[PDB]
Order: sequence, then C-alpha cells, then structure tokens
Amino acid sequence: HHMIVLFVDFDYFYAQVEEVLNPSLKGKPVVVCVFSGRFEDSGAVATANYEARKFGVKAGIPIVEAKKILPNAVYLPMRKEVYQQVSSRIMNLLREYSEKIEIASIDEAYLDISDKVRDYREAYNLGLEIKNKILEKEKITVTVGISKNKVFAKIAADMAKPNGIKVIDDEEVKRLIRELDIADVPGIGNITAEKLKKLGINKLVDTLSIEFDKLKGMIGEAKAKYLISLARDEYNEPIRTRVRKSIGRIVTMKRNSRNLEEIKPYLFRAIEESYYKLDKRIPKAIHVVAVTEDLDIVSRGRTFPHGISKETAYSESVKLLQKILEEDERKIRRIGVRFSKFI
DNA sequence: ATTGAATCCTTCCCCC
DNA sequence: GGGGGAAGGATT
Ligand SMILES: Nc1ccn([C@H]2C[C@H](O)[C@@H](COP(=O)(O)OP(=O)(O)OP(=O)(O)O)O2)c(=O)n1
Ligand SMILES: *[C@@H]1O[C@@H]2Oc3cc(OC)c4c5c(c(=O)oc4c3[C@@H]2[C@H]1O)C(=O)CC5
Ligand SMILES: [Ca+2]
Repeated sequence: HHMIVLFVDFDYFYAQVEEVLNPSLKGKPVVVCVFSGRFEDSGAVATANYEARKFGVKAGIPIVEAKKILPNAVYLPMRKEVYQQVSSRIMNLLREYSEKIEIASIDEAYLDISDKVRDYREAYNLGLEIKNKILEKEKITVTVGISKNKVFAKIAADMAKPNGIKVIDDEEVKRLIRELDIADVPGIGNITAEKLKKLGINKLVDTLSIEFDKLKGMIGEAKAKYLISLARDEYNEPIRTRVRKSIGRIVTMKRNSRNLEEIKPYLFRAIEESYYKLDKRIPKAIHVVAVTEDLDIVSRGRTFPHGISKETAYSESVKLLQKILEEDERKIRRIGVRFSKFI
C-alpha cells in the first residue's frame, strides 16, 4: 500500500565513540571540542553526551562558555578521523539489511525496507535485529525511526532518541501533520521558523491555510512546495544513494590578517589536507572562502574545462585570494578551499 | 568571538 | 527567459 523507511541515527555519536574507546569516561559528562591554539580553550563544541546536555552544553556553543557551565566535565579534542572509521563500519553493516541505502551524513542512514517488511510489525522486528547488531559489533547505541517516507522516519527517530526506536503509522502521521510544531520539521531553522510563525503558520498543518503563491516568495518554491507537500500528506521522495559533491578544508589563523604573503601558508595547508580528503577525485571547479573578522563569509571561485592538478590549485588559489582582498575591505580570520564539479 | 564541513535554493548576469 | 557560471543564503 506504500513504502516503509527505516532511519538509523547514532546517539551523541562523537562523544559515544570516545566512551567506547575509553570507558574511564562513561557516566561522567563528556564534551567533544575543536579549537586552534588561538587563545587556549577557544573554539566551539562539536557534540556532548547526555549527561552534559542537561546542563546546557550542546553543539555550537564556544567551548569557552561551556567551561563556566561544566569546569568539571571531561573535554576532548575531536578526532573526526576516528569517528569516521566507526561510522563507515556501521554503515557497511546496514548495507546488508537493504541495498536501498542513502546515508544523510556521517551518522544517519535511511533504509528502504519496503522489500523486506510486509508491515510495520516486521519493520520494528528488523528495527531491532539492527539496533542489536550495531550494538554488538560496535558497542554503539543508535535510535531508529520508521514510517512511510524519509522525512517522517527521521522525525520519528528524533522522538525515540536516545537509545530508542519508534514507529509512525499513517494514523500518527496525520496526527503529527496537524500537531507537530513547525520548528521541528526536518529542514526548518529559526530563520524560516519566523516567516511561518507569524503568517498563519505555527504548525505544519497551517501551511495549508495560505497558498504557496504567497509563501513561494517567503521561503521559495522548493521549500514551500516541500512543506505543503507534507502537510498535504502527499510527500513521497525516494531513497537515493547520496553523492559527495564537494570536499575541502578551512583553517583558523592565529591572528586576523590582510597581508597576502602572511595568509598564503594557511591557504596552502588547507589545500594539501583538502587534496588528501579529495582521495582520487578530480575537481573541475574550486573556491576559496574566507571568514573575515566579523564572521561574514567571502568566497571566490573558478571552474575549468579539465580537472585541477594540485600544482595548479595552489597557484589558482592566490588569484582568488587576491581577488577577494581587493574587493572586500575587511581583515581575514579564517581561510580555506573547496573543490567541486568532480569528474 | 571560531571552528568545522556540505547541501541545495536563490538571484543577478551573459547570450542562440 | 535558459545552459551555466558565480557569490551569498539557510539547514544539518
Ligand atoms: N550545524 C550542523 C548541524 C548538524 N550537523 C550534522 C551533525 C549530525 O551528525 C547530523 C545530524 O544528525 P542528528 O541531529 O540526527 O543527531 P545524531 O544523534 O546522529 O547526532 P548527534 O551526534 O548530535 O547525537 O547532522 C552538522 O554537521 N552541522
Ligand atoms: C560550526 O562551528 C562549530 O564547530 C563544530 C564542529 C562540529 O563537528 C566536527 C559540529 C557538529 C555538530 C554541530 O551542531 O556543530 C558543530 C560545530 C560548531 C558549528 O556551529 C553536530 O551536530 C555534529 C558535529
Ligand atoms: Ca542526539
């Protein structure tokens, strides 16, 4: 009668991988950070286990104000590389419960189990063989979501977490389509959470009050045609294998600068590790982005008829860096690169 | 107040 | 306006 989307989402993943390697931390509040040798203890949180969130230590906030909230808690520099090996291992596992996998991010996969589950009953059934396998061969807990489409399966997971599992039968959908808050619909942030709020929309069903031709100039086609597409219990987007369309790095400079010969070594580092992550792909395009003193991003790109040798990237960055320097007047505080249009 | 990394949607311009 | 290229925008 339709499709069943199974969504797996790792719990406080980054932090949880720190525990799985060093239980000399479980129970205690773990905070995964990122800095730069800037001032010291400067940067932003990446994620924190649940025993640290209760106190106001979520991702995003500067590790600085976090200390004044939990000077007791354990702070760990982030090892993105480590979490990535764990993740590629869990992912490969899921890969054998359905060849119809996606992988929204490093800790999210969407499985299309419509082919191996006659009904939600057996879905939940797989919902658990899975949670257990993952927890067995990785000692990691994951929350699972199940429903008719990728969007709701996610919303599910984000309710059953942590460590949970949940289901949303056509009935609960309609109940959520009229009851779930709006700032909770996957794909909406505070910015769009304002236009919708005051305009006849406080909840997903509200986007049914007003016609798109009035919001299709407030949140723009794709978005509106997407919200409404849901409330109007019509949404049914497929589970396609996501592809990496851009890799790159950006670093943070000790001091803010505008002296091109000072910046260049930074930009080059960014290109080298950036070219490492790039593995064995060949970008035809390339952009240089810089974070000025007042976090206002400025980027400049170039696209070629052919791939970009590393030797040519190094050389093509400066021009893009200079282009920036001339036009924009402010200083530079964060400089990096980003390759695109892969062959 | 710093530090990721990526998507995809949008919006202003050349050009058959 | 359409291909596509380009720089800023708004989530995750
Ligand atoms: N500004 C943001 C917001 C989100 N994300 C990513 C981080 C997560 O890993 C992924 C989203 O997954 P979830 O919100 O479902 O949370 P998870 O439980 O998988 O992640 P977390 O490690 O926070 O528990 O999107 C990101 O990179 N940058
Ligand atoms: C961007 O600046 C901060 O740095 C990071 C780094 C993260 O992961 C490596 C990160 C994550 C999440 C998040 O919400 O924020 C960050 C941030 C901060 C951002 O504001 C997640 O949910 C997972 C990783
Ligand atoms: Ca979580």
